[PDB]
Amino acid sequence: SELSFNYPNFQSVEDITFQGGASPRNETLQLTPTDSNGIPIRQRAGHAVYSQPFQLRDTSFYTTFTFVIRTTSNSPADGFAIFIAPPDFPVKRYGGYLGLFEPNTATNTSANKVVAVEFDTWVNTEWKEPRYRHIGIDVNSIVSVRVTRWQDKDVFSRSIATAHVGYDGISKILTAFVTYPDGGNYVLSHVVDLAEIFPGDVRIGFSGATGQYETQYIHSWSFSSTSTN
Ligand SMILES: *[C@H]1O[C@H](CO)[C@H](O)[C@H](O)[C@H]1NC(C)=O
Ligand SMILES: [Ca+2]
Ligand SMILES: [Ca+2]
Repeated sequence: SELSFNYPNFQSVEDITFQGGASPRNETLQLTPTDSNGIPIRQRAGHAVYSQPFQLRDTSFYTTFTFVIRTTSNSPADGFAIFIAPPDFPVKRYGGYLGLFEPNTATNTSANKVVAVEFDTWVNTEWKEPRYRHIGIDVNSIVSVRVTRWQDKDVFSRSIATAHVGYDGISKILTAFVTYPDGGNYVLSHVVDLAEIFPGDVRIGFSGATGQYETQYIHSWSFSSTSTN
């Protein structure tokens, strides 16, 4: 179906739903909570999602957002993701589950219905993932179906980075481009039929988790979807 929205900043959150530890702060979406001294709270997850459901049958979309990873040490955890799931998808487990999965089914593709582009700051040993920080496409599992190295210079840049995520409903391809000002660029694509996974309504949004020593912020976000008939 057709949907568009545009948040150049978040001084309005009229159509954003906050769950778990996410909240609106300083004109941004703050995905995990900080204490009254500004210190990242361990072992929390949060979601900030566009509140209106849409459908993926016969649909393409384009979305872009800007984000900042704020770290307070060289060992930040866990990262965040932009995700699509059903409208009643709740905040799930903190830590390396990124607010998207739970321990007993996190690698079981038959037990999950969620697609995401993840920005993963902590190399987990509890499941298979690369030995470096990485950006990944996830389809119904915390073990990414496509993954690439995310350079530490960019992770720790303090820069406002830009993501572009697009879904071609004809070819059934999900693509992320991530760019850093005077830094790295990243390209990831995967063939996946999102209408087959999600035959009814979905919501799109963000999920962040700690971990430790990290806070994730979304500074702007826009979206457009269009029919492919
Ligand atoms: C355990 O804690 C580290 C931080 O010390 C990371 O958050 C990691 O993701 C955690 N492991 C799991 C399985 O969540
Ligand atoms: Ca990962
Ligand atoms: Ca991880």
